[PDB]
Amino acid sequence: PPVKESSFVEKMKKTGRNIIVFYGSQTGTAEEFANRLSKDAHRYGMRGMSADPEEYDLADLSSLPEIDKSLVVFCMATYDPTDNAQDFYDWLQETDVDLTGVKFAVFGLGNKTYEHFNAMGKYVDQRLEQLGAQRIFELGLGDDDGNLEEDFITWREQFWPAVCEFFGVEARQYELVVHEDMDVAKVYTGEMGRLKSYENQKPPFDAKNPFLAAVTANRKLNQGTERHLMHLELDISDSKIRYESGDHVAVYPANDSALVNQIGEILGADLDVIMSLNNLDEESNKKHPFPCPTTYRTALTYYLDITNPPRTNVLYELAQYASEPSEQEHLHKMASSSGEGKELYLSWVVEARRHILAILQDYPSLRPPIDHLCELLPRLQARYYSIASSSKVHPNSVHICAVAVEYEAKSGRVNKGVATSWLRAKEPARALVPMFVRKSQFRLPFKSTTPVIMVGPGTGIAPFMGFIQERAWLREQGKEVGETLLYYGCRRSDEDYLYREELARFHKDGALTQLNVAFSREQAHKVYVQHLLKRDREHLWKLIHEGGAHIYVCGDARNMAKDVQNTFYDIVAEFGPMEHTQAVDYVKKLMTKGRYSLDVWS
Ligand SMILES: Cc1cc2nc3c(=O)[nH]c(=O)nc-3n(C[C@H](O)[C@H](O)[C@H](O)COP(=O)(O)OP(=O)(O)OC[C@H]3O[C@@H](n4cnc5c(N)ncnc54)[C@H](O)[C@@H]3O)c2cc1C
Ligand SMILES: Cc1cc2nc3c(=O)[nH]c(=O)nc-3n(C[C@H](O)[C@H](O)[C@H](O)COP(=O)(O)O)c2cc1C
Ligand SMILES: Nc1ncnc2c1ncn2[C@@H]1O[C@H](CO)[C@@H](O)[C@H]1OP(=O)(O)O
Repeated sequence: PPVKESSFVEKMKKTGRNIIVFYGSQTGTAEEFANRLSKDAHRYGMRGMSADPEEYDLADLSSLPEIDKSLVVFCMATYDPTDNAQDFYDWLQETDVDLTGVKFAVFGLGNKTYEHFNAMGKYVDQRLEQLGAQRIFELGLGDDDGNLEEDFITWREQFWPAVCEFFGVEARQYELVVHEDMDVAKVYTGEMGRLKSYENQKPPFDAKNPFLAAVTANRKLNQGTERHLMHLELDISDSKIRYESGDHVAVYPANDSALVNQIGEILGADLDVIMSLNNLDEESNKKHPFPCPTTYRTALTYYLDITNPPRTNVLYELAQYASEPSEQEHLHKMASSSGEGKELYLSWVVEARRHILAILQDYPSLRPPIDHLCELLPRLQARYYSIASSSKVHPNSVHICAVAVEYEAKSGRVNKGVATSWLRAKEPARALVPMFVRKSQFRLPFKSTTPVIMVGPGTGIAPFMGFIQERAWLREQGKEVGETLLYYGCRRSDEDYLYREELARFHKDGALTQLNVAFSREQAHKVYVQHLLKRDREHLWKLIHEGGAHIYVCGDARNMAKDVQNTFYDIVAEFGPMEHTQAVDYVKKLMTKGRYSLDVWS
C-alpha cells in the first residue's frame, strides 16, 4: 500500500501530455513496452508518459476526456493481476463510474501454455467498454510461447496508424550527466533500494530492501558431469522473515565480471566513470533508469541485463553507431514486421541467443556511446526458486533446488545463466545472497487428514521436499495424517536421483505413503511420471472421487505439466465414466476449488 500520486490527468495537463500508457508488469516486459509506446507518441507529433497504475487512482480516467484527443493504453501481463495492477482490478470490479468519452487500447502479455491466457488483458479491455469507454484499437494478444517481441511489433505497427488517423494527427529518453566530484559513501554500488541498504541491513525485508542471507550450504545433487544440479541453504536469521512451503524465494544476482569488462573494453571506455541518467521528464516518478549516482561497471554488474537477446527497439536505436553501411542497415531492419529483417532477428539474435556483447563483436563497426547503451539496456530481474523446506522444521533457513544453466548457442559461444552460475560460485565460508520471499498459493491442505498427490520430475522436486518435511513433522506431533504420495522422476537412479536418501528415509518413517519414481532412460521406452499416474489410476481415482485429495504439479510447464493434466483427464474419463470433455471440466473445477495446484515454469 503506497502513497498515491496526484491525479495523473492533471499531471498530463501541466506537461502537455495527451497519451498515458499504463503498464502492469512483474518482470519488466510490460513496462518496457509502455515506455517504448510512450516515446513513440513523439515521432507522431504527440507526447506521452508511462505510469504505474498502483501509484495512481484509476478512477481519474473519467476525467481524461477533459484533455484534448487524450488516449490511454494498457500493457497488462497475467501472472489474474500482477502485484502493481491489483488496485485497478478490484476497482474495475467495484466501480460503476461512467467513462463516456474515454478512448483506449490494450496490449496484453501472456503465454499460451497457461490455463488462463492473457486473462488480465482480455478483462481490462472488456471492462472499460462495459463502463462506457470506446476501444480505439483491437485488443493485442501477446504470446511469450512464440515471440512476444514480434507480436508487439506487429500490433504497434497497426496501432499508431489507426491512432494518428483517428486523431487526424500527421504521421535519449533519459539524459546523461557525468560525475566529476562525487562523495564516496553517496554512490550506489549495487544495492537495490535505499542507499547503503545492503551494508546496513534493516528489516522488514522485501523486493526493495532484500535481506542478504548467508549461503550456509552448497552442494551438487547429481553424480554426472554433463549437468550440475545443486542444493543451497540460505540462512535467514534475524531477518524476521516468515514463509511456508510452496512459497518462492527471489534473488538479485551478479553478472559475470569478464562479460562486463569486455563490454567496456570493446566500446573503448571506462566503466568506473561515476554518472547519472536523469529522466528528461522532470516531473516523472521514475527519475532514473537505475540507482544513481553509480559507475557503469556496477550498473553492468548489478542493475542491467547483458545476456538476454536484445529487443528490436534497442537494436534500432543503436543502428546509428555503426560506421559500415551494411551493418547499420541490418540493425535498422531488425524491427521489421516481416521480411528478411524479421528473419535475421529471429535467427541471428533470438535463435542464436546472441547477448549484447556478441552483437558488438559480430558487428565491429557498432561502437555506441556507453551512455546511450545503459539507458537502452533492460533492468536485471531477480530469479525465483521454489523454497524447498518446511518452516515448521527450518524456520530459519530457506532451501533452493536448482539446475545450472550453461549451453552452447548457435551464436558460437557458451552462454551461462546469470543466477545459477552465480549461486553456483557461492560456497560457505564470505557468501551473501541478496534475497526476499514471495507468498504463493501452492499450499499443503488445511486439514492434515486430507490426502495429497505430488507430481514433480527433475527440479520440480523442491517444493515437495518441504511438503514432506512438513507432513512427516505433523505425524511426530501426534497429528493424524492422510496419504502422502510423491511422483518423481529423473534419467537414471544412479545418476541424478535427487534427495534419494532423504526420500528413502521419509518412506521408511512412513511419511511417504508411496514413493513412485520414474527412470526415464533406464529402458527402451521413456517412462515418465504420468505413466505412473496412469498405472496407479484405480487407486488415485479413489482418493480424488472419495478422499478429497489435493493434486500438485511442479517443474517443466512446456510439456510435462500438460501431459500430466491430460493423463488426469483420462483417469476421470474412465472411472467416471465421462467423455474427455466432461472430465476436463471436472479437472478444471478441481483447480478452482483449490484441489489442483500448479507451480510450473518455462
Ligand atoms: C516461478 C518460478 C519458479 C521457479 N522455480 C525454480 C526452482 O525452484 N528451481 C529451479 O531450478 N528453477 C526454478 N525457476 C527457474 C529460475 O527462476 C531461473 O529461470 C533459472 O534458475 C535460470 O536462471 P538464470 O538466471 O541462471 O539463467 P538466465 O540468464 O535467466 O537464462 C535463462 C534462459 O536461458 C535460455 N536457455 C536455458 N538453457 C538453454 C539452452 N540449453 N538452449 C537454449 N536456451 C536455453 C532460455 O531462454 C532460458 O529462459 C523458476 C522460475 C519461475 C519463474
Ligand atoms: C508464475 C508465472 C505465472 C504466469 N501465469 C500466466 C497466466 O496465467 N497467463 C498468461 O497468459 N501468462 C502467464 N505468465 C506469462 C507472463 O504473462 C509473460 O511471460 C509476460 O510476458 C510477463 O510480463 P512482465 O515482464 O511485464 O510481467 C506467467 C509467468 C510466470 C512466471
Ligand atoms: N514430457 C515429459 N513428461 C514427463 N517427464 C518428462 C518429460 N520430458 C522429460 N521428462 C523427464 O523429466 C525428468 C527430469 O528432467 C527426466 O527423467 C526427463 O526424461 P528425459 O530427459 O529422458 O526425457
